[PDB]
Amino acid sequence: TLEAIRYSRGSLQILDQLLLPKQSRYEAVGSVHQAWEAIRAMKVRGAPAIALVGCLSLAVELQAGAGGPGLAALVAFVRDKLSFLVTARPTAVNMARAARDLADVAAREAEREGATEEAVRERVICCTEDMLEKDLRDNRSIGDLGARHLLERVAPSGGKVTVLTHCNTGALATAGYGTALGVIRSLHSLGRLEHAFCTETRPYNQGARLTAFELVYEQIPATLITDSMVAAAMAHRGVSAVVVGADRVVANGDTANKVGTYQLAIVAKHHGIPFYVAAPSYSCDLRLETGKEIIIEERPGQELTDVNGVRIAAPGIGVWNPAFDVTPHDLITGGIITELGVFAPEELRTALTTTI
Amino acid sequence: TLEAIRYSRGSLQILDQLLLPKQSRYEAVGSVHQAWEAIRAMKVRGAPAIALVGCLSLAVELQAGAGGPGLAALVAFVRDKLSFLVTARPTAVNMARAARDLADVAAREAEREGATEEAVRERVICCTEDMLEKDLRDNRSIGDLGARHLLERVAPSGGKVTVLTHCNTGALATAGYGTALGVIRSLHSLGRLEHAFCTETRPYNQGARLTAFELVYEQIPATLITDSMVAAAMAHRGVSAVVVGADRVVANGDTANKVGTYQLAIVAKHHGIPFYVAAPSYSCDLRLETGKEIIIEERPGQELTDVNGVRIAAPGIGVWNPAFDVTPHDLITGGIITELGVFAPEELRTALT
Repeated sequence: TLEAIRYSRGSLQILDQLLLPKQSRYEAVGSVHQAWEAIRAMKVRGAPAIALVGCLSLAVELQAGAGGPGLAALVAFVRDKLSFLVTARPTAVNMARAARDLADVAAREAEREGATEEAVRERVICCTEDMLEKDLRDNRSIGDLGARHLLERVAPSGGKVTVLTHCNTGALATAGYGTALGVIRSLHSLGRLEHAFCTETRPYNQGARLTAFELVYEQIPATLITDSMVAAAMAHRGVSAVVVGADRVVANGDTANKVGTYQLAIVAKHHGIPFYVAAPSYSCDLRLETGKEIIIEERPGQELTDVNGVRIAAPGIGVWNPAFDVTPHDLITGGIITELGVFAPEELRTALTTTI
Repeated sequence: TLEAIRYSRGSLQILDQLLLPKQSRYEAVGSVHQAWEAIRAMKVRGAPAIALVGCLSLAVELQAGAGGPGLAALVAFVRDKLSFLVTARPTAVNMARAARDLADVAAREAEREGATEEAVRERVICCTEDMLEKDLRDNRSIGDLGARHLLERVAPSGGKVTVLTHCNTGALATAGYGTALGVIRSLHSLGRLEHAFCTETRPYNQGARLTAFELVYEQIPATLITDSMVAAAMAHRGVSAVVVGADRVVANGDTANKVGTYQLAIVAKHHGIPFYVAAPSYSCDLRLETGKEIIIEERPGQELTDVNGVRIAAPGIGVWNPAFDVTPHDLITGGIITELGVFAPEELRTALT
């Protein structure tokens, strides 16, 4: 029920992430330009969420009659709005991919027999609204499919589970419901969740800031720990499964995700508890054969040394601040949870491209 | 070297840890009471250093002729100030043990035929001076023997090594030179240190605050990382060994240390690099046979949720904040480095009785 995106016809609202977690508050999004500025100010987080907010902000404009008149004028209007949206945060592909589809829909709904302005307007809007529902439904599917598979692996005879997660993959990283946190929501709904542990996820602290917030909001029994306590928690706090999200899963299942994920997979193996990656198919990059081919983005060292504008670390120390690490697929012992199902790493490539 | 404690006869200064790592201010100490305040104010950190700072403040006063009159009074004076010092931060026993023998030293030489006021004074002052030197030499030995063992294990053909460490075990945790950081200092002096990685060590950040400070200070080539980056560093940044300190090593070698240590050991094993625990013999507790007997401290949740007086974590979230975890001895693949040198866990009980 936590919504980072609120949408109805003619009406788009977004939860302002900058104010979290002290305050939860929405901002009305009236125009494509407003969306662009919100995305850039980091009010909207998560590539799927960024894409939807931009596309829905176009749908809000169109519903108000913006664009046109004519068809070429309207299609041109749509294309310039979409292309402008792609410039907001090009750090990820979701917006660009959604922009093509909508541009194609509007062109594939600008070149028919007896084509007309109102038809283009309504159909572009409807696809955008279909995008939203599909993404929400797929997230729920990840949650339910992943929850079932995890339960069958860890407590098939009934009996609850204690899940540990990393970074933020919830409503605050997605259109809604989430991926790995979606699995936790689904387990809670089934009444099969004993407890959820979440790590701080240094240095950007999204587990402490956002995942903690989501868990408290949903009143899911939960505990925050430091990244350094993961091993202790598995040994002493009865952790029975690990579920994380993914920034990128490559063709063999190697998973780039927020740094510390690789470490989590190692410690889970040591304690013989299954490790799951939850990722929609559109987070799976079948071009790359292995994790070797991934460039690990490194971010500025001040983002590690400083918190809230105050330097914590000693002056002059060198810093290594990779944003992500890569988990080799042989440590993904639970499986890869997609909207299409749960797959062993070696199965992923063929499964995603030959099943619906 | 970096000195948290600067002492010469009649003069004691301590590095004010509260102001680290921005500033280095040395605070002169002319009294046992002054010491007591500094220990309670947490200007002094590390059990050995706390014990030495106390005993040495007594020594500055004994050098000051504080103590009178006779001999029986001086012994009485000494016994009192040591009892006083114990009340500062009893959380660490190093002071208690220090007091009990410094008292017993003051006793035997008081019982000595023809015992005199001056002789028993100098002898007490000299004793505390000897404790300082011994502790420094023992740390140097941990570092030197540890470093040598590590080089033979990891780089027998020569070649430099990259060491990863956790929390703070250096001059800012000890009398000087340090234990795990001592090994890094020794590797560096030998020109065999490629690089040192130190973890932030959440939630008290001793790695980011203090260990990074010491490494920069001694111009040791070093990089700070978060605790969650340890695995990535091992796989991609050529870490060739781990060396950590210890709060308590028990008879079978099971080691209680700053939470995350157990995690480092697991991650080291995964990457097939040796894991060392550096521990002076007085950090070894033979009264307990295994880590199952260790009762883990949980500190308040606020000290995890908040940084710098400002809450980071989402309001209302439950918190688990154990101070320590326990590393099983069979993950101590490097060895346990005492001032006597490096032992496999199985050898430790025999070696220390």
